[PDB]
Amino acid sequence: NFSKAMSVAKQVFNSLTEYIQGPCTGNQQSLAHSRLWDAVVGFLHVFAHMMMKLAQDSSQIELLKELLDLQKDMVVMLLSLLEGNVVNGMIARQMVDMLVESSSNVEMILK
Repeated sequence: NFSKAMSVAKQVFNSLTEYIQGPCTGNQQSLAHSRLWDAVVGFLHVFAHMMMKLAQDSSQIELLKELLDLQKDMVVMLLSLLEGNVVNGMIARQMVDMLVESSSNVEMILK
């Protein structure tokens, strides 16, 4: 059930990248003024805690692989929102606040 839920989440993140990749400024601006950040904050929290819990066990290696590739597709989506950004841009400043809110969960990932 965890595997299939992540499988769907991979496709939905990959679709969102397609809409913005090749700077589509309007599509990038739309995803800014939306609830995408809330889904981004929530996914980081689940990612961080599931990483450490599943790293421990030797029977969760396969599930940890699914969580690993899913998080890679998510950050690729965040990078796509930054294509063509200017300094002090709307999309970049709103992206900082998301990282500020999820600072604790980012720290657990980086270690």
